[PDB]
This record gives sequence, C-alpha cells and structure tokens, in this order.
Amino acid sequence: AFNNFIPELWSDMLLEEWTAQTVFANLVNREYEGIASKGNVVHIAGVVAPTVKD
Amino acid sequence: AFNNFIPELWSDMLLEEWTAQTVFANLVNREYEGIASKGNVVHIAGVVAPTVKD
Repeated sequence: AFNNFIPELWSDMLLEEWTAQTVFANLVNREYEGIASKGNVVHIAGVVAPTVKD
Repeated sequence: AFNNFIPELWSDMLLEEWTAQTVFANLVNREYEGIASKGNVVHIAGVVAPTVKD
C-alpha cells in the first residue's frame, strides 16, 4: 500500500571507529612535562649515592 | 663532580637590533598627502613667466 510514505531513517549519531585501547601514556612517568613548557631537550640527573664506611 | 645537574640558561629577552634613526620623512614636503589618498598620480604644474619685451 504505502510505497511513498514510509520513511527510511538516518541515525543522527556517527558510529565510532574502534582502533585499540591506549595504555602506555598513563603507565610511564609524566613529571618532566612541567619544566618542558619550552625548549626541545630535558636533562634528567640521577644521584650517585655516597658509600657506607666501617 | 656534577656533569649533568648544572644547567645552561637562556635569557627570555631578545636583543633588538641597533638600527639608524629615520629622519627624512619629516624633513621633506608632505602637503600632497591630503590629495594623494585616492589616485596613482599627482600632477604638479608650474607657471612660465610672461616675457619682457623691448
């Protein structure tokens, strides 16, 4: 009967592309971001501990 | 002792170039800037004096 008055509909929402879960940026250290607001190298120094004497 | 923990620092101020003071724009006649706001040419016309006859 209704060849002309039953609509086809489009969802107003796009279906997201899946990709993969990202994890590594939460798992590594982020503390050097603050100093790194400028420049192109961060220099990171570590302590050589003083030795224990008898 | 410290090979890695002593920084090198960059000044946050650029040295602006020392450049010559510009003088000639204020020394020459500017009166045509009132007319010359519109076209690509100003015509300036001068009198030729009438000649004295014997």
